Amino acid sequence: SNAVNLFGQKDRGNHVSGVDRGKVIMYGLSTCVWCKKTKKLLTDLGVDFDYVYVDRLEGKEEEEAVEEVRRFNPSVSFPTTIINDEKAIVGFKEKEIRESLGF
Amino acid sequence: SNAVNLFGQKDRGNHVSGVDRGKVIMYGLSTCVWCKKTKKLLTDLGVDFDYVYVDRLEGKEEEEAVEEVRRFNPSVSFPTTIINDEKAIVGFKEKEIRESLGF
Amino acid sequence: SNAVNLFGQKDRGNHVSGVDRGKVIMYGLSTCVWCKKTKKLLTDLGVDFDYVYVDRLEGKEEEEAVEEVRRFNPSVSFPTTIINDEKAIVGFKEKEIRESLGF
Amino acid sequence: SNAVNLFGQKDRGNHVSGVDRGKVIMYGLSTCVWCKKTKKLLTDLGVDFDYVYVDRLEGKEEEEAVEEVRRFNPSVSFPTTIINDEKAIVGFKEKEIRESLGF
Repeated sequence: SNAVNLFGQKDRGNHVSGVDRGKVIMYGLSTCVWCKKTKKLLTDLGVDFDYVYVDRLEGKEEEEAVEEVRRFNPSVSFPTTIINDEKAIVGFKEKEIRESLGF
Repeated sequence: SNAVNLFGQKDRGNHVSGVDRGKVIMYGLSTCVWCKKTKKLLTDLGVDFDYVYVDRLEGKEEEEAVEEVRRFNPSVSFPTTIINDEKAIVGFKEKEIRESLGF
Repeated sequence: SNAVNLFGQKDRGNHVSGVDRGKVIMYGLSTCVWCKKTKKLLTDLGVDFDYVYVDRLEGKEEEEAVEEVRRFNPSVSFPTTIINDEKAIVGFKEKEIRESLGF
Repeated sequence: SNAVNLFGQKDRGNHVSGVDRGKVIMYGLSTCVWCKKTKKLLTDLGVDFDYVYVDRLEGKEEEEAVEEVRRFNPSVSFPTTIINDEKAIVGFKEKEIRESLGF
């Protein structure tokens, strides 16, 4: 599924038709090559995951997304992929992502 | 406004928090006197609403907004204020706006 | 005076050799034409003012700047010029800025 | 990392909070094994420091960093760890790093 902002731009997606590996969420930017490469890895692993484009959010939603990223990644950098509310992976780290997800 | 967001995007509109009387979206243009007057009235009525400056959207998104307006307003003029994508007010028509919002 | 971030980029200036009009601070982005035009207006009025480029800040400083902007301007848009901790002006609004500053 | 900040900038370095033993800046390069080893040691020593990847800076800023390194290290190699722009350690030299930081 996906959601748009007020301006019609996609700001979130939730892929929930593959393999359940619990809560997996990638915070990214809509203009971020490495974020797109991380999304492609998650897609190619077949895992359920959500993604958020923080630069497409507004108001309290944008505030809340940044605070979530900062909690797990004080740099507030992208992508930040949070796995099972426990493990945060900053950047496109291919081996680390696949291993953390059980591959 | 000529202000930009954190991410450098021009002012495309906004959400004004208030009393939920439906999903209310004012489609307008960034310079348009009747749009400004309609936005101020909605603001003065305290209703939850969004306003969108169609001229500031990216092309594809502008089309989606146009089409949405066209459903209620075959001439495609601004402002057009749409409630729950079910009913609409064309122009600065204060008594129609109040009645359609349930005041 | 001015300050740089860790990467050597100017992130703040304080002009304090002209006319004291109290605390005047412009929050802007380093890449923002209207922010630069606002800075030029403040310079041309001869008033003491500070400016901050929020996109050049890091860590807690960036967090604190955004929170200050949000307090006065929930949109978190730029420029936001805060005059005497009381009056916030969003965007390049030439007449409003000069009048608020006593011209 | 390949992560970018909110504003889309590549990882140019960072501030690691710790015990203030002076203004400590490690000038390094984004790929450099000895730089990584030196950053990990500083991290393990719990000292407040910054690290900067000179190769990721804009040109003028890269020059300022180079010159700063050149003052302590006429060959201009990385890492060079500078304390209060007064003394420096060239390379991954653990005992020199500890002694120069006052441990």
